[PDB]
Amino acid sequence: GSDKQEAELRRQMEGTGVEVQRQGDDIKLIMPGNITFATDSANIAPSFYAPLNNLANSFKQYNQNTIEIVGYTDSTGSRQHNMDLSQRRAQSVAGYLTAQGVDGTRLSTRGMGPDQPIASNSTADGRAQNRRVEVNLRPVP
Repeated sequence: GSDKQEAELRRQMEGTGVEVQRQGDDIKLIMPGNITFATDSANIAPSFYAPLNNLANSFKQYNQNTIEIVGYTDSTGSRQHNMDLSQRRAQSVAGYLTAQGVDGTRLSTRGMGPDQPIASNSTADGRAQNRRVEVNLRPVP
C-alpha cells in the first residue's frame, strides 16, 4: 500500500463484520468481540478463522509496516481484570497470526481494558462495541 493494501483489505473483509479505517498514515482494523471470539472467552470463534487467514496473507505480502494488536473491553468490572481480559484476547489473535506464518518480530500486543471507548458504556450495544480487538498497521521507513 498504503492505498493498495487498504483496498485489498476492504475487499477481503467484506461481509465479515471487520471494519477497515484509514487513519492518516495508518490502517486500523476493528474486530468486534461478538464475531471474533466465542462467548466471553479468548478463544477465536470458528467463523473468524478464515478472515484471520486472509489478514495473515495480507500482512505477509505487505512487509513495510508494523503490526500492533490492541485489545479493549467495556467499563464493567475492575480495571485490572479488564486489562487482563483484553490482554488475553490480543494474545489469541497474535498467536493465531503467527501460527499462520506472520513474523512474530513484526507484532506487538497490548490490552487496554476500558480505555479509549469507541461508544458509550451507558448502553448495552455501546458496551458491546467497546469489546473489540484493533489491529493497527503503521508504515516504517
